[PDB]
Amino acid sequence: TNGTMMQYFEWYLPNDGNHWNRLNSDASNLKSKGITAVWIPPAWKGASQNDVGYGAYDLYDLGEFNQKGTVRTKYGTRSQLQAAVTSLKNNGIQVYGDVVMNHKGGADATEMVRAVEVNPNNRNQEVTGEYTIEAWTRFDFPGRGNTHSSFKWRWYHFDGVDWDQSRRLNNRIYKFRGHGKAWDWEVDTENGNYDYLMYADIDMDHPEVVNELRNWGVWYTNTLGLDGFRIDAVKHIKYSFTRDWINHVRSATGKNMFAVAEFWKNDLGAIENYLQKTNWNHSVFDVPLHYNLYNASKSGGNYDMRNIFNGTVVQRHPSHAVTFVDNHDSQPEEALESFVEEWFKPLAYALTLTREQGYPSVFYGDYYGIPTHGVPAMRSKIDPILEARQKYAYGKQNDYLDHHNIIGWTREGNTAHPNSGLATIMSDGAGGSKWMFVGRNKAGQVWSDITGNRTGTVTINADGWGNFSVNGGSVSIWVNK
Ligand SMILES: OC[C@H]1O[C@H](O[C@H]2[C@H](O)[C@@H](O)[C@@H](O[C@H]3[C@H](O)[C@@H](O)[C@@H](O[C@H]4[C@H](O)[C@@H](O)[C@@H](O[C@H]5[C@H](O)[C@@H](O)[C@@H](O[C@H]6[C@H](O)[C@@H](O)[C@@H](O)O[C@@H]6CO)O[C@@H]5CO)O[C@@H]4CO)O[C@@H]3CO)O[C@@H]2CO)[C@H](O)[C@@H](O)[C@@H]1O
Ligand SMILES: OC[C@H]1O[C@H](O[C@H]2[C@H](O)[C@@H](O)[C@@H](O[C@H]3[C@H](O)[C@@H](O)[C@@H](O[C@H]4[C@H](O)[C@@H](O)[C@@H](O)O[C@@H]4CO)O[C@@H]3CO)O[C@@H]2CO)[C@H](O)[C@@H](O)[C@@H]1O
Ligand SMILES: OC[C@H]1O[C@H](O[C@H]2[C@H](O)[C@@H](O)[C@@H](O[C@H]3[C@H](O)[C@@H](O)[C@@H](O)O[C@@H]3CO)O[C@@H]2CO)[C@H](O)[C@@H](O)[C@@H]1O
Ligand SMILES: OC[C@H]1O[C@H](O[C@H]2[C@H](O)[C@@H](O)[C@@H](O[C@H]3[C@H](O)[C@@H](O)[C@@H](O)O[C@@H]3CO)O[C@@H]2CO)[C@H](O)[C@@H](O)[C@@H]1O
Ligand SMILES: OC[C@H]1O[C@H](O[C@H]2[C@H](O)[C@@H](O)[C@@H](O)O[C@@H]2CO)[C@H](O)[C@@H](O)[C@@H]1O
Ligand SMILES: OC[C@H]1O[C@H](O[C@H]2[C@H](O)[C@@H](O)[C@@H](O)O[C@@H]2CO)[C@H](O)[C@@H](O)[C@@H]1O
Ligand SMILES: OC[C@H]1O[C@H](O)[C@H](O)[C@@H](O)[C@@H]1O
Ligand SMILES: [Ca+2]
Ligand SMILES: [Ca+2]
Ligand SMILES: [Ca+2]
Ligand code: NA
Repeated sequence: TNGTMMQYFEWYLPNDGNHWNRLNSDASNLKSKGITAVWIPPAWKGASQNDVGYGAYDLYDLGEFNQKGTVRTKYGTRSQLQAAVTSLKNNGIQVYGDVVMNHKGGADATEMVRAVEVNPNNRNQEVTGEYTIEAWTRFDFPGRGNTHSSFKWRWYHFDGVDWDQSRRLNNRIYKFRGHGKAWDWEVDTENGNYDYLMYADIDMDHPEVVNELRNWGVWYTNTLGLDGFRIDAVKHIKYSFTRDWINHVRSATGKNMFAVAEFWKNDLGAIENYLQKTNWNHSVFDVPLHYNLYNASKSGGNYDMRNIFNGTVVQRHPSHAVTFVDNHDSQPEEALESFVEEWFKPLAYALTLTREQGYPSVFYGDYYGIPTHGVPAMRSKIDPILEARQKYAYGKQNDYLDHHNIIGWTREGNTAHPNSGLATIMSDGAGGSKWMFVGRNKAGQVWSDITGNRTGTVTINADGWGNFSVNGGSVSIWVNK
């Protein structure tokens, strides 16, 4: 019953064009482990074959056309992708496709465009007069032609770029000039106006652009049979556009598509504003929680575990939070590196997987490892927690975040799941024990640690209380197994 999604990729995967095939054959295994939804990496053609996908070149080329020196994407061909999707569907797993609509990179050619430079620290401040630059804004898709779509992109479909091919200057941001040209609003306010991020910034003020992206959203959904989306860089995209794009896609397909947006800012207030402005029609990744987990793992036991959920989306708006431990941007060497230390990772996953609030996600990099950076596969430690979520994490939740090192919570279970109920206890410091209430109807039951970290048993007393124990810097999940 409890749903769990998985980000099925990491940044440093090999460019072997065999990832779709890997996902294909891993489908039954994932379902058996408790995974109910899979977020697949960008499926379209990037600026090159080894692009992770965020250097989005052609959203209609899913590894089908000869463009950018390759037919397949880094992950494989369109047919292999479709085969992977079918495999997931046949195993009862929902599919969420990534969505990049903030920018387009790898333009086919440059164009001469009128523009003014703006302050990188305050994009609302123009720092030069108007002049002509050579920008990478032309997209004709020579390898695809008009197959699937005849829409061609030009400078007027964009708000700006960060590179003038004729002068090649560093640390510059160019805002295009022209009828109705201006940074979009509303967007995040860091740097004054955070509409611009990288590559050629799409202008959400252009009617043709809005219409085209909405149409692509539907094509994309119907072509792959997607059940939902993971929306990239939303703090840089006009808020109302994203809100209405999701509504349009849901209406056009007659499907209540699930959607999780990546609003990357360690600021609950900013995220709440985004949620209100998009009318709460979709979820968001709990970025603040990720940072709390990261900081806790770096504090050597001095993090006040009683505050692990403070300032988080899952605490404030549980229904709209997708909880994650790490992702492709927080992993080693990447842009937002803030990787939760290995010793704390099991505690982190227990915090997201065994509590009643939020929609938890498992990171491919954590589960299977990141060979290129010495990160071992942790599925052996994650699997027991996934089993706890699938069979035991049900019913009323009782919180015990009452100690700076040792915290815990219990689930009283429900009749829908046999023997359900659990008692999670963890410590970022010295080990110990804690008395916790699991329910009077559990009196006499002999519980054991599903993680295997503790080998003893805990007998629930006649009053429904158990004295649960945990080792130092570890997590134990006691259940009636
Ligand atoms: O032989 C090699 C190469 O040749 C050809 O490539 C040419 C290409 O076809 C042609 O379009 C042009 O490329 C232009 C490009 O079109 C322009 O848009 C421009 O691109 C630069 C972009 O504007 C910059 O913002 C910068 O992008 C950075 C971001 O700023 C970073 O933040 C980072 O973003 C990533 C982030 O870290 C991740 O967390 C995730 O969000 O993903 C993000 C995206 O990856 O990285 C990006 C990428 O570095 O730099 C862009 C340039 O790399 O300028 C380009 C020209 O400099 O010219 C190409 C060279 O002739 C051929 O087509 C290729 O197939 C072939 O590989
Ligand atoms: O957000 C990160 C950074 O993103 C941007 O930097 C990009 C550029 O936009 C790309 O154009 C590219 O830069 C190349 C450049 O195309 C290439 O000519 C060469 O640059 C030379 C330059 O021509 C020459 O005049 C002199 O200045 O030496 C340069 C270095 O040899 O090499 C560049 C680097 O590969 O890639 C960069 C990096 O992704 C944006 O402009 C930055 O402000 C921003 O920090
Ligand atoms: O029982 C052995 C040992 O248990 C306790 O040590 C735990 C630490 O209190 C706890 O913080 C954690 O230690 C990690 C550090 O926080 C981290 O910075 C880095 O050094 O990794 C450590 C784990 O590898 O976990 C340990 C238990 O492994 C107790 O404090 C000790 O006195 C006791 O000897
Ligand atoms: O994975 C299959 C399942 O995914 C989706 O369900 C998720 C919800 O979309 C999401 O809001 C979240 O809901 C839970 C709340 O976050 C939590 O606080 C508490 O209220 O429980 C809610 C679930 O009962 O997580 C679920 C996944 O469990 C999608 O909507 C379903 O249609 C799909 O079957
Ligand atoms: O430079 C001529 C013309 O370019 C742009 O107009 C675009 C328009 O935005 C598109 O929607 C479509 O109609 O193609 C036009 C170019 O042929 C500028 O927006 C416009 O001001 C300018 O006159
Ligand atoms: O329609 C606006 C609505 O916003 C808030 O309700 C949110 C709530 O805050 C979230 O936690 C979650 O439950 O989604 C709700 C919207 O469906 C306000 O609380 C509410 O008064 C207001 O009508
Ligand atoms: O530079 C990497 C990151 O730095 C800061 O966290 C910015 O808020 C974010 O937008 C950016 O992606
Ligand atoms: Ca605009
Ligand atoms: Ca933007
Ligand atoms: Ca502590
Ligand atoms: Na824009």
